[PDB]
Amino acid sequence: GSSGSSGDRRSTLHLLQGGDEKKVNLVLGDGRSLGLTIRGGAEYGLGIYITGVDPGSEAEGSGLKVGDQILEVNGRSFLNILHDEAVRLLKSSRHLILTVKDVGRLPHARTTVDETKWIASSSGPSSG
Repeated sequence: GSSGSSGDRRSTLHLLQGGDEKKVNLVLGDGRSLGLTIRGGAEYGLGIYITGVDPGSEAEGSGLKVGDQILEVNGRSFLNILHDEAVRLLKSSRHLILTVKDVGRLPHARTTVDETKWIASSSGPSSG
């Protein structure tokens, strides 16, 4: 492309699309953090979501917002992780690879993809 495009020539560069998963890799230094107000935990029995974003954090720049659901971090299952452990574990490791999913894109659909539009099998007659 020219200014970083994809559908300018035909596709530009390759990319895999398998699921609505998103790996957010962040690199911290000395005294850094994500600044994300996560909620839920194993103690209560709720997943690891986000309901707060710091104005100028590492998670904000990457593209993290409220509503997102953190699946795993640093190769660790964040499905049954304690609340205090999830808040500390995130502000402890250097390379934080938050793998969240797109929770909130489409309002409600069912059939928004079909080039052939329902195929037809089992045929014979072709006169009239």
